[PDB]
Amino acid sequence: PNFFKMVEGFFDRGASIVEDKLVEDLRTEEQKRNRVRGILRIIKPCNHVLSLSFPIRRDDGSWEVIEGYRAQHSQHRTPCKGGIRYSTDVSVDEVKALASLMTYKCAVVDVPFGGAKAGVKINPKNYTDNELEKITRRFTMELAKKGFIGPGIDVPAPDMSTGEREMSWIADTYASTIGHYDINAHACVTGKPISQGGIHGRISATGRGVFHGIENFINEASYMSILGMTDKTFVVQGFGNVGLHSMRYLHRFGAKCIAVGESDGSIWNPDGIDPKELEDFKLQHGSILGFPKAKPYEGSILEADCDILIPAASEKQLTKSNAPRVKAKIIAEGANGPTTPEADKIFLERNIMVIPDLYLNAGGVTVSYFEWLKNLNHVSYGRLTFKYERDSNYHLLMSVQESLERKFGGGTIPIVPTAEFQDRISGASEKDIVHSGLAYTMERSARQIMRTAMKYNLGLDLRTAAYVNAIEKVFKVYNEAGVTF
Amino acid sequence: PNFFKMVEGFFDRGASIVEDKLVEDLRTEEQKRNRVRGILRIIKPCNHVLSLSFPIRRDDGSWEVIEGYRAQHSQHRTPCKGGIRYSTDVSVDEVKALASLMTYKCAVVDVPFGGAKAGVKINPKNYTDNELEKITRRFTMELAKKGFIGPGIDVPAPDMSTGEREMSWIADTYASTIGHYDINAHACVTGKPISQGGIHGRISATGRGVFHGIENFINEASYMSILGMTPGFGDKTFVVQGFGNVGLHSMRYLHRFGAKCIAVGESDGSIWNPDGIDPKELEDFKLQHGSILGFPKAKPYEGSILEADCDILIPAASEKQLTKSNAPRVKAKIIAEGANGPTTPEADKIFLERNIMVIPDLYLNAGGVTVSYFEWLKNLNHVSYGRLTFKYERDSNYHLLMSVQESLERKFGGGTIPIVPTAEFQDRISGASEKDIVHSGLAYTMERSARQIMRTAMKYNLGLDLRTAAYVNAIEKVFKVYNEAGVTF
Amino acid sequence: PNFFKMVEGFFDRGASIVEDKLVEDLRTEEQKRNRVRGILRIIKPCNHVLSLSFPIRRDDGSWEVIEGYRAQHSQHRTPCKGGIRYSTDVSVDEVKALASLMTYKCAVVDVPFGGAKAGVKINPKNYTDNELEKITRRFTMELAKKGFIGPGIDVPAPDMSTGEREMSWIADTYASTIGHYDINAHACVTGKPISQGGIHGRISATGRGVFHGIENFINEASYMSILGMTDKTFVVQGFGNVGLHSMRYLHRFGAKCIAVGESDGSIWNPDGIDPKELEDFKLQHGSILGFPKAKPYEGSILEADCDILIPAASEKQLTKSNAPRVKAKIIAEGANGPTTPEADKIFLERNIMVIPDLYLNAGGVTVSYFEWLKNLNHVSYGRLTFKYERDSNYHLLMSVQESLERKFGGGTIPIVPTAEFQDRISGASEKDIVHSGLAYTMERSARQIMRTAMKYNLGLDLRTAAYVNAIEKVFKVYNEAGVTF
Amino acid sequence: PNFFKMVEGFFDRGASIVEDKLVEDLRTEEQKRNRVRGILRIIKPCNHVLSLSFPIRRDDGSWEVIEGYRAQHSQHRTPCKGGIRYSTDVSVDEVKALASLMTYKCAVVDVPFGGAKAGVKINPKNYTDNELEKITRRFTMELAKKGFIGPGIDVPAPDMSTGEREMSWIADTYASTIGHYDINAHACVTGKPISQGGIHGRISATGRGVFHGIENFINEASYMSILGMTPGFGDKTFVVQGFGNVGLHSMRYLHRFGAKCIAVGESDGSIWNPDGIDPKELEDFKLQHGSILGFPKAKPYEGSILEADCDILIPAASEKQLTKSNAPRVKAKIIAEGANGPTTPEADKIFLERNIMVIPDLYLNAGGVTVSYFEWLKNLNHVSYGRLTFKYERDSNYHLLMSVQESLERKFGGGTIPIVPTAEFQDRISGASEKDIVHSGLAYTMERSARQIMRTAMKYNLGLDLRTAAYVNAIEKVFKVYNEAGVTF
Repeated sequence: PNFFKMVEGFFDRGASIVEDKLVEDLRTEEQKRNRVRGILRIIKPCNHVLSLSFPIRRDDGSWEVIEGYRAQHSQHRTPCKGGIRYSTDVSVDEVKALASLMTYKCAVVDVPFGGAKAGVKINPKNYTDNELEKITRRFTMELAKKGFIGPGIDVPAPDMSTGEREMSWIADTYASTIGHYDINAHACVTGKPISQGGIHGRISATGRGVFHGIENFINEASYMSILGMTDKTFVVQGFGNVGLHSMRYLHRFGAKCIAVGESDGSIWNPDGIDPKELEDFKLQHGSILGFPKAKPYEGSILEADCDILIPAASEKQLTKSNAPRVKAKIIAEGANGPTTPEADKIFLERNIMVIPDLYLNAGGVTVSYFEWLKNLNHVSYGRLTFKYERDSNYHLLMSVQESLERKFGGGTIPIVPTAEFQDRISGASEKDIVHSGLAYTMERSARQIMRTAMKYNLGLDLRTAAYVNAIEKVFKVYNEAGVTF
Repeated sequence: PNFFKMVEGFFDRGASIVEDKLVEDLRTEEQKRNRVRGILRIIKPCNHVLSLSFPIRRDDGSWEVIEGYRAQHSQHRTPCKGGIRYSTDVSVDEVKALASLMTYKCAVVDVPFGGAKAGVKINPKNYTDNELEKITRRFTMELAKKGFIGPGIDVPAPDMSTGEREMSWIADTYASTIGHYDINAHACVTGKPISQGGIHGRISATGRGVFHGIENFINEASYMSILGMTPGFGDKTFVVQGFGNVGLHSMRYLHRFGAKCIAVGESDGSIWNPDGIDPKELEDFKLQHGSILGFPKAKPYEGSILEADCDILIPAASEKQLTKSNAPRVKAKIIAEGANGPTTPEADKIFLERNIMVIPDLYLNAGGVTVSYFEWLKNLNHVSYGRLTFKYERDSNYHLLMSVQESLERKFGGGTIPIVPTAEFQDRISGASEKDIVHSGLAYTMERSARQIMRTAMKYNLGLDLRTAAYVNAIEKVFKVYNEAGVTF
Repeated sequence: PNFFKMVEGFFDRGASIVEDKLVEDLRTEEQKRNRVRGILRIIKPCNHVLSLSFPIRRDDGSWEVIEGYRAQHSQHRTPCKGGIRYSTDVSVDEVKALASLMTYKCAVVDVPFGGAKAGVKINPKNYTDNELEKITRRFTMELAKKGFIGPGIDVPAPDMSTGEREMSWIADTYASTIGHYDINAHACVTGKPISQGGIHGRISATGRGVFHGIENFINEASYMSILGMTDKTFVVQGFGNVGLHSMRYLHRFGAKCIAVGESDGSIWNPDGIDPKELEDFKLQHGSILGFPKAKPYEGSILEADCDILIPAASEKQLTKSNAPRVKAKIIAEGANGPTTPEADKIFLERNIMVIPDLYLNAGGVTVSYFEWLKNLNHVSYGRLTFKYERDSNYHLLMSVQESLERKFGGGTIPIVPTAEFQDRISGASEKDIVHSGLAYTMERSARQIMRTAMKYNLGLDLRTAAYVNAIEKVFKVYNEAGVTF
Repeated sequence: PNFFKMVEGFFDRGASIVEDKLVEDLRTEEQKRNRVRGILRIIKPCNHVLSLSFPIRRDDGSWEVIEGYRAQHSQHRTPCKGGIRYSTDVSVDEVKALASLMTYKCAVVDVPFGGAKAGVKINPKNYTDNELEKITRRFTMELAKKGFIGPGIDVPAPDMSTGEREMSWIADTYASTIGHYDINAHACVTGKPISQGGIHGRISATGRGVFHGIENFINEASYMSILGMTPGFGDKTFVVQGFGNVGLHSMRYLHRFGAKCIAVGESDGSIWNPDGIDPKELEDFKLQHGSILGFPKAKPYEGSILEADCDILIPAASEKQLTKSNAPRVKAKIIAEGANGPTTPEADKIFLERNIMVIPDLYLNAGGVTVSYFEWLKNLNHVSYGRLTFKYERDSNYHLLMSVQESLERKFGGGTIPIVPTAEFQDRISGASEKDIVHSGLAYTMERSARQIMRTAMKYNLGLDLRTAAYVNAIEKVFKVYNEAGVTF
């Protein structure tokens, strides 16, 4: 099944679960609150979708026509968010499903954004950089002229097929053509380079978010008692950006990586694998094929014995066929939909915890929200507070020193910070604020999801709990908005 | 086949015909003129397509979701034009094809508009007036928030499933919600009632358009010689298939100029009378009760009237009435396509085989678009036509007549009175209004377009294939507009 | 001298002449009306001057910097008007002087426009059409971003070094980038092709204007009595579009072209020269050299014996040296400033009428005004009125016929129009309206100039009369506007 | 030589130095990296120059015409910044040079602003306050109508010939006439009074910035080893050559940190006292009457103080005080260019010959720009700094101290009172205000810019030639934005 059917079924199950509690526990008459559940019918379909067909010039003087799509799901929050994907396999159904997923993903982590998606039916490898720039600029103009690019309307973001260069082109085009009089013309897109208004810590956002999401659940006694846990052993399937950063952060906190797999052959080592050496080997030449101090493991690493499995790889790696054969007890969905609904039932039968992808990989969205806020503030974070905070800390330490010296009759110096504190003070930067905000958001969302799961007497079915929480959050806004006209 | 295939084939045939002339004797290099023909492949696809799903609340406290579509084809003329259809059988393909047709229809009659189409998947029979009004308000707001309703962007028009009431609702919504600061907020739609800014003569626009289209071609001796007829009206015979507003007005206007209507058809049984049928009596009978069934002085003709012997046939009815099956059986030598797409390409080939003149629907029924353009201009002018000129023209005419009278009196020693206008001219002077100006403009446009189409057909050595001539003319105009604008940006 | 000093001296003399009469008989206090003449010193200087320096990328991957200037003289009328020149010898002084001249030229013919001028320091012969288009687009963007291109602010027009292609590019740029939401985005520039929103009869505007200007003065008995004239003989120097059209219309109206000059050798024929044959010969190959039925005249045609001389050619053809040697009683300044002030005094000494260039060549400005009005109306002229007028004419003729038939017992047919009337009815178009309006404007301006010249006891010094009229017209607007606060 | 040629030469030398390293591996095709250096030639010229001539009515019923100029250099950052000058010597060249300098000055201290300058050829001493106000209003309106005043476009700042009254008038005019619908209409100008939206600590901005700039370099042991001095202000002495705002504040802040002033100069006779001079007493004496002439406990030094033996010299005075003639006679090893370009290019060679450090004026006197940036941010935030955080911080501090007290009492178990802060910390808590935040941000910006300049100077193997290092750093920063922007077509 495709993602469209999966998300439709997930939303239907969530609505069916939540409606019974929603009718009574939240309403004010005539028992017609069930007739109000038509609000749930409003949320499901996508509000807007637009199809574009525009020409470009091409370097050899021949004209070409390019097709694109842009879907906006919900306008219950004014600014919409979503990525742009350059691929020949794009379609209206895919962008609609991804836009629908985006609203729930944003609502889970309490980000006041809508949902949107964009796709251009193009092959990046078949074009020159000049042609790509022309395509991006024309696409930006076409979206702007119909109200789909505005800083207070819709804020596009990069995807796996595009990069910060395209975002820089989009921002320049919008700020030079349409948003000339707008004071916030540079907040119309996210993912820009630092020189163009980007934010620090954007590269390692998703891996850090995945690490925090795993840490929040792994430290709860109630779930570990059910799972029989609490050292740490994890296996990552995929060595992209997300997998690399997730492995780095997990290993930094005292976890051992047993196996690493990719599209080609895998790697296995009981003693553990150093993330830095593996990264250097991968950057040196091609893939990790031939890494020293590592054995060429045969077969799928999914069945390998480990405490944590991170399938940060291609679509629906886990299916009903290989579901009963896995040995990992905790699965952290690093990618979008690595498991099939049948596999979910199989895992739930044998009490296998599955952390939903709707919550785990929202670090990128959170950092995009932070970058949008920074662009609106017209100033980097912490520029006006670092020196003042340092002075306050030194004053506090001196106060403690003087108070202690005034009680015990000479040599007492509490004013010396620790080595880590001294490094934190000296190397203060903007990315510290971003990381702290990301950790806070992940912790709060994990707590909310746990409470929602407890409320509805759900077990290890965290996906349904997250969907129910998102549906409740959206329904509250629709209900209290009054519905215009 | 569906209309999408027919319009795609027509455009492909027109482009193939025109490219040969368009490459060589058009412009100023390196023989890259065959490489700039890519401009043509820019014209074919639609530029923008949008689909909406919006909620309303029913009268019984229940909620519902309504789906709609809006397609804009070309932006070479930034005011886009198109109708809105309320029907449960709408689809993206239909609105795309209709917008593509509207672009060429506007280009043929030299109307500086683009092409657009809108459809709402709702049947009007299952809703009350309040629910319909709420649906129109929400649809207008949704289109406004995305840039599809603006007076300088897109001007919707009524269709067969909607009326002036919906247009009034849309105009009020736009003028009260989004276009509050716009001085031309009431020019966002056409077809409004006269009290809301409508134009006179809008009801009978298509009938006059069809009548003028037939009259222009029927007076050309070159084509009459080919068809073996006599030029001009009089002693002519025409049969109308369908008795809507278009057919009724066309029959009235044809009978006014000395034509005899022999048969009138409809969904139910038909009519036949060699002596002719009076349009006024038939209209009164139809308005009295139900259909024209049982009309006095009318033999209940049996069988399809399409094969009846007549000089002119007007298929103003449902789509593709004429097919390859009944093509070799018709007896009419001139066919005037009142409606959109009443014939199939095989039927057109059969007619060309037996030199049967077919007036294209792309040009014949374009009077409504012209009158909508005039209404848009009137809304922009903030004044009705002729308000500041009628009395001045009357004074000038009287001064001219008095001058002639005095000059004639200066030559002869009795009393001459040339200052007396004719009865027709006196009635014209007394009853001066806006509809006279509207009808004169419509006639002028229909004459110019017909002359241009005939010249284009002569240029490309085409015979009675006026459809391809019209398509070639429209493609030439659109290509010129693109080419002289610099294209690249 | 330079034209900056020329226009400064002309304005100073005009203001000196006006001041005395203006003070006494214009207002209803303390005799301090003479202190209000500071209003005059407000009119003289230019209001705004802008200098632009923008980059482009050449065809061979090279970057270049292009400089330009735009001067706006007066804002007493909101829409400013002026040409754009592409030349390597442009300067701030030249554009300022031309902008100052434009205000008076517009005010003479009662056109509610200001004055402006633009220059770009580029040689058009060293650039590819793609490079020229890029330069035009960037220049339009730079002018738009600072408020110098708006349809209600400033409307550029073509010049000798630019054509309709540049104005098509300008209109496309403004309608696609800045004036997207403007309903009159295509009225921001004048001179566009007919397909892009141009007007008919624009090509032959200046020739008709010159012909009408000459005709209006040549039919005034008072001036011809002073000159002792009143068939017609004229000599034109220069064979541009202006000279060609002027010769065509003059020959059509019964005048004889004795000689024709150009940059190369001249042409002389006592029997006259046919404009059509000469135009065909010139278009066939190169110049008019070798034209049959044309003696190769040797020497300067300026001293040739003719009743009318039209110096529609290069700058400053008449000076104090050759002034006494001319034999033309009437000189019609087709071009901008072909006569020196000393030559003006010499001509005034021996009764030589000099029709000012300020009034003679305003046909282009008038037709530009008409095109701007047409673009604002969103419809061509006469589309809704031709059929109604034809019906009214036929009804009037039929009424006369029927009235004449009531007096006599066979058949009278007044319904038949004359051949010229029938041709006029059949070939009705927009150019007829444009030419009619141009003729009306020229006649009214000529009458106003004659009245102003008579009022101030001026003789054949029509230049000062025109300057006085323009100064009075501008001063009236400033005086009644309240001079703001 | 005028500043135009000096800045042209500085930019040319910086570009020539940076080109070789920039073409190389520092940036990532057919070896066209050397051919893209046209980007550099894009940066040098000014983008926009505007000249105005507007009328006013004088007090005695007479009209006058006033001319002015406004130059904008770079638009790589949308908000442009620059001062407005009132003097009858302004010209296009001067405003162009100052606007060009402003871009580099802003880029050095990492302030996202462009460069601009305005000059009105007027004499303030010959006009009544009413006439000056009318001139300011008309000038503001003229700049507004052409897009030169906008809060997101261009933000003017005061200068030596204009005060806060003019900027209050400008802000009132913009908020009342053009920016009526703008929510940030009061952010269109800086330097306003506090009651009109000004910021605290604006008066002493430049002196504090100069002090911080000197202090950053003084404590760097690597440079003091070359100069042969010792780090710290302990035994240092300074000679100020001016008594403006900059000179008044700089010496007060230096004395506050243990620096002794041995001499003070001005446009008149000097003062010499080895024991030191009190800034407060001298300021009070000057404010009491006239100049510092006749100050008690101050020997009336005769001669040029530029040659006086001192550790550091601060020439905050008129143009180009230091020249080639004076260069060999200076006994100060460190020169802090407090003013705007007081050193000729020739004298720099002599200073480099015998190891005399010259802190560039581009970086030293940039504190005013930073404080203007902070004021612009405050106007955008619609709230003063620290209003919602001052009370929370003291609660946090008291909770921390109480926690320490409780832990210490638990460990031992009579009474320990760590809760008491120090006297300076208690005074800081009691008198918390916005100027503390402003000064903290200024110090942070100066420290970061000094570190960046040192790193850039070390990178290109430059010695004590800090001016070229600063210019190279600014050029690199601007080129980064131009290169990564893609250059719109």
